[PDB]
Amino acid sequence: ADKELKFLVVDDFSTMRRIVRNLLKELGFNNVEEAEDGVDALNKLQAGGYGFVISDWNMPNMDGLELLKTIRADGAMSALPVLMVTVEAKKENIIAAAQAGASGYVVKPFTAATLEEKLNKIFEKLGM
Ligand code: BEF
Ligand code: BEF
Ligand code: BEF
Ligand code: BEF
Ligand SMILES: [Mg+2]
Repeated sequence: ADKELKFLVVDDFSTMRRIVRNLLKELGFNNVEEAEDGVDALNKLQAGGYGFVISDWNMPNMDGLELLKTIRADGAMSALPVLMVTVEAKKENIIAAAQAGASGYVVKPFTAATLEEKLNKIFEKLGM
């Protein structure tokens, strides 16, 4: 995929945002911005130009599921890829996220190999 693709990494733990940013850097993606919850993410998305969102689930103010539903419902960004990356591992969470339009799902903790794979699967599926 295009190495200039612009990512938004959303997670309320700065520890986790840094981890994702660094793995993406390792894979060749340097165009990365950050948000600390769903409200903040929606503010940043309106700056335009974003091509991919990686989102946590548990966050204050607006959680990852609500963020996902908001993205899918808005004509400006309804086809934006959204990869969930979260501690929530239960079947019910995986099902709810998929039903709400998630592009993929990763359970923390995860390796760079898992991320590259999860990312690639989405790139192929969407023709990116
Ligand atoms: F995660 Be933020 F920096 F509070
Ligand atoms: F990165 Be966030 F905006 F604190
Ligand atoms: F807080 Be996240 F859902 F891992
Ligand atoms: F459960 Be399906 F999406 F109607
Ligand atoms: Mg969290």
